[PDB]
Amino acid sequence: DWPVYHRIDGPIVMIGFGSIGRGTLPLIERHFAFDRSKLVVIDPSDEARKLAEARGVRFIQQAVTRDNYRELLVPLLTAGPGQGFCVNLSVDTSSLDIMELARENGALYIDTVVEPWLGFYFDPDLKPEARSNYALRETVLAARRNKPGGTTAVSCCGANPGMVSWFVKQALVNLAADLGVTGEEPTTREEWARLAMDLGVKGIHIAERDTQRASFPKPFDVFVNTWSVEGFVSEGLQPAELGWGTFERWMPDNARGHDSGCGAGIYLLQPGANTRVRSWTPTAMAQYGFLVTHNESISIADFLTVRDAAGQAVYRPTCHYAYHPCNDAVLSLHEMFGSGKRQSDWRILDETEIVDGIDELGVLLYGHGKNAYWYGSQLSIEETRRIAPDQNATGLQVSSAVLAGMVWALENPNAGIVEADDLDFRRCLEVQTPYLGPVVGVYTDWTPLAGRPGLFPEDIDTSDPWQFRNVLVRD
Amino acid sequence: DWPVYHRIDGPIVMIGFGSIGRGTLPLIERHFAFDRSKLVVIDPSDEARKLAEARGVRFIQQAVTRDNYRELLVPLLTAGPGQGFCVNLSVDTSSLDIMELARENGALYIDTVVEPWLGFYFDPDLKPEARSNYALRETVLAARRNKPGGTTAVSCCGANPGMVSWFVKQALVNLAADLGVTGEEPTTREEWARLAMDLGVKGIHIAERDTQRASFPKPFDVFVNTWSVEGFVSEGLQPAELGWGTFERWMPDNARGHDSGCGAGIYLLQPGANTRVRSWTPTAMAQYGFLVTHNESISIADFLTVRDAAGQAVYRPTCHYAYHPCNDAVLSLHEMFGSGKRQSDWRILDETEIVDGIDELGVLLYGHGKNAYWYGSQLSIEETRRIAPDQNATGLQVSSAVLAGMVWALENPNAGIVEADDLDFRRCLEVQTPYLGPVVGVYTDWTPLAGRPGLFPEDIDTSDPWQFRNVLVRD
Ligand SMILES: NC(=O)c1ccc[n+]([C@@H]2O[C@H](COP(=O)([O-])OP(=O)(O)OC[C@H]3O[C@@H](n4cnc5c(N)ncnc54)[C@H](O)[C@@H]3O)[C@@H](O)[C@H]2O)c1
Ligand SMILES: NC(=O)c1ccc[n+]([C@@H]2O[C@H](COP(=O)([O-])OP(=O)(O)OC[C@H]3O[C@@H](n4cnc5c(N)ncnc54)[C@H](O)[C@@H]3O)[C@@H](O)[C@H]2O)c1
Repeated sequence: DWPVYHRIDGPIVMIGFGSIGRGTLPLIERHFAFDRSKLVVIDPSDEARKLAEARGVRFIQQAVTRDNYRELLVPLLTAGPGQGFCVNLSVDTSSLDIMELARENGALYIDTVVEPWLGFYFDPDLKPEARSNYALRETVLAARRNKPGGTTAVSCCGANPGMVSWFVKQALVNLAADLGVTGEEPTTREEWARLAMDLGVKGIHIAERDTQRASFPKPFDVFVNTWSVEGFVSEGLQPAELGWGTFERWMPDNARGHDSGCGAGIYLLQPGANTRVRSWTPTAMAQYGFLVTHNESISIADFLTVRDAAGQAVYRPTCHYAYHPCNDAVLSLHEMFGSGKRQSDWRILDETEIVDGIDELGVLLYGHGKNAYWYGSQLSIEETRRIAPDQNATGLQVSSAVLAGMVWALENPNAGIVEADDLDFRRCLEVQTPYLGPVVGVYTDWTPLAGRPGLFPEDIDTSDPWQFRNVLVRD
Repeated sequence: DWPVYHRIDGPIVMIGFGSIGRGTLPLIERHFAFDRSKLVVIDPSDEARKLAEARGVRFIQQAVTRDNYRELLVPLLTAGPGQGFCVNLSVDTSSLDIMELARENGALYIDTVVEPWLGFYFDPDLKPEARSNYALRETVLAARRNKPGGTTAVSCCGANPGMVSWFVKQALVNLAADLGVTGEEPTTREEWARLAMDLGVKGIHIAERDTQRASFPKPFDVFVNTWSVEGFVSEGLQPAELGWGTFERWMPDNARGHDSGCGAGIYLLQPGANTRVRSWTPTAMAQYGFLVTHNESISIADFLTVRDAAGQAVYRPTCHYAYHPCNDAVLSLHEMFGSGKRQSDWRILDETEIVDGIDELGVLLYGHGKNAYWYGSQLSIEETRRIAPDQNATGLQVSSAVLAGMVWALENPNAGIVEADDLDFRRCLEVQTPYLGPVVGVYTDWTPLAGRPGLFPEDIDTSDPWQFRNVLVRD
């Protein structure tokens, strides 16, 4: 039957019961030993309350805010004598403040994004740099430096960011094998970075194609997606952002860097969900993706950075998202950006409203001796329905990663603040793999210069096909 | 008891029996009186043959080519007893050559596009300038200068190009009436140009939104559209092209002009169907359109040019297409450009496969004292089904414009080569209006700087919202 990995001894407080909370609850119930009365869900929504009541789970209908979070969460995180687990799956809440609260009260923590308090983004005097995921991430790195060790808190452990960090490692191992590079698999960050450098990985796309299709035609003035509409829109309006590789020789005139921090990233002064890049996945083959900002674009490039004695980077891969969302979401973006406003209404596709499709989510490592290698999941909606309730394929990749992260945290409860790149990738993938459908690695001869130049002249660098100059779509 | 407009005392030869041919034939049968055996349809397609045969239509299965066109068409067009009519609704045939042949033999002619012989649109030595609609239109204008007068031949009389030229004239009249710039209705080209100048019309979008939705999901690797896929892809891969107004103070670095010809146009060194512009229609409100090249963009701007004594343009409007095609075609374009190749298959939406929706097609005159005014048709699929068989709402707007052009040519059969702009707009709209559903004029306060600048800096011109600099999408 289903494996039970650990006993949870304290309260489980799930913040948020949207598409991911709903998918994660049944996995938590399935894979951990605890009395159900120990778990409670907090979410302000009436729809969420109704679903919770049908599922027989404790529910508190409240919005967690900067003004109430200490008063509200401390009693819940500290109920009884066991160590609790805060599972944060919300929007509009500060990941940093909640995480720090959990740690100071001895509870484990996990989330899937570095989220700021409601109001952060539409503040009048917020500079574009301050709206970046690089800056949000630096607040978490800062917290780690300020309080080393202590109770484990896992930042950004969803599908992406999260799982894709584990795929990068598995892909590096596979590439090393296929290129005839033999030796000890790496066990430290410095060794992972050197492996990437040695293999000649110039960069990495988080290369995703969602083919889930709805049982109804897209309504006008409704934003449709397979996961958070609020979350997608929020990240889509942040600056286009990327981990910036040492091999790059060109950047747009509207690119900018950062004065402080780890140094791994740049951003563009334009929204990521309206920025296209040339990418590839096995089912899609050549496609456009959107350059949406994501924590892993920075965290993976930072993680795989090799520095010299002086502390300067000698190697770092480029890393960014190349997202082709579901058809209705592509239409929803076209509608949003063309109108200049958010749609009147929105909805997230339920599994019962999906006629077919997969969430093809993987990592595309390029520039090495086999040109490009894609490693990841081809999870279908049909498989998802069989193996995990109350979610679509997009949801299951995320919720199963949260599960893997929780397993790791309970097995390593005094690791301090950690990112998915800090977790044991094999253990995490061992826990996750049952929920990923086919996981495959395939090589391709495709490059961003495929079929170029064509009818019209373009600004391309023919000496090096993988340069960002060739990837970025100039509109 | 639909009205009959004219007797036709000679052969009617329809070249092409695709989406438009299938919608046009029943209107011809409805509105003209002729020996029914005098009509014949020529198309190489097996699908076209089976359709025609199941309806008792006289059919020749052949491709009209550079090699066979004289031998094939002369006998059909001159079969008598009186003057024939060549109705060209094909792809991959030369409009110019067929039109000149019909004229040499005294047959009336009509088409909906200036099309070249097969093979034109890919050459080792075809410069982008020579692929432009401006250049193709210059061959028609040259033909007219070469042989003035004679038998009427109507160039580019579909919905757009075609009907929209009549809409521009009606809109100019309406604007004037609303603003009391009233007087004699213009009767000459120069008077129309001066009315546009006196109203302060800085430019015109052919502003279209197709909301027809398919009853089936978007198939992978199939291009879907509501009219010719071959035709749409062809124009979509031509350079983005526009009539270029005297008020414009900026153009892209990749813009180019022409050494000769009417002087009314420029082109961009990029594909039109991958070029976005900010536009507006009544149902969509603010939307993106694609800057797809079209004959009317040049013909309307040329028609409304005012010249001083020396002969240089002192006034001309900007004019271009701002096309939001149906949801499935938007996705088809994203797929084609992202993949860098044409899909393996294609499908035109039949009326029976459309859930609901309209083809909202009009002209948006901007820059004048009332900011912006949209005039056009909001024909629904439901109304289309009640009034005309075998077509969707896109098709009916085109087929009814061909009907109107045919009526005009029969009424004025010695007018020489003529464009839509040369026809009597009131008579054509009288004929066409029963097939257009609601035809409305709407003012708006929208401009291309609505909501700008916003979260990010952009190169905009705040002194004049309507500058192309502000319309063109440059992320
Ligand atoms: N790493 C990844 O792979 C990944 C993937 C998907 C989603 N996400 C992120 O995970 C989070 C959840 O995604 P989702 O699809 O479930 O979103 P969702 O929009 O479906 O649900 C969000 C929930 O948060 C609740 N909420 C809003 N404000 C709150 C508050 N102040 N306190 C408590 N709850 C509040 C809402 O009522 C809602 O039920 C989002 O932040 C999203 O960006 C990450
Ligand atoms: N002005 C406008 O508003 C407008 C609107 C729609 C279409 N169009 C144009 O009208 C034309 C027809 O459109 P459609 O939607 O019917 O296209 P379609 O692609 O449905 O049909 C084209 C037909 O032409 C036939 N054909 C191909 N090669 C031929 C040849 N060598 N000789 C004879 N026939 C040949 C094909 O077999 C096909 O049946 C196209 O050129 C299109 O671009 C103009």
